[PDB]
Amino acid sequence: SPDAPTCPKQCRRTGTLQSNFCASSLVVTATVKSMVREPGEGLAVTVSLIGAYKTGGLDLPSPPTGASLKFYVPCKQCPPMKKGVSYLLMGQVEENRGPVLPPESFVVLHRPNQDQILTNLSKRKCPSQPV
Repeated sequence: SPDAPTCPKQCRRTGTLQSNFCASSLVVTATVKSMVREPGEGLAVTVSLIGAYKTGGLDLPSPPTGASLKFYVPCKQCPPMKKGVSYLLMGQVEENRGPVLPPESFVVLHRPNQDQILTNLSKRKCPSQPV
């Protein structure tokens, strides 16, 4: 979504896990291999795809998860992450640049409970059905 403005001072997260999973156009789990500086207040995180749940913009290869990516973070301040640790990345995709991880991304360390939840969230439809 190439409608992420200048990096705000906000360095915090909001909403529920379900809320944010259904908001995010990209939902995956990975371990940070490396971190490299990027344009503006940005930072890239190099990862090796530990799991995937929603990838509605990546033409992932024939074999699933077990490939490398660079998540573009336009804010080095937050959401908090670390080199050499495992995380849950809920962000968006750019069908031009690969995965993007804007400041409205839900990032927390990878847990088995969370994994089993997001897997069930991809199986079930997002519970938000209006008229």
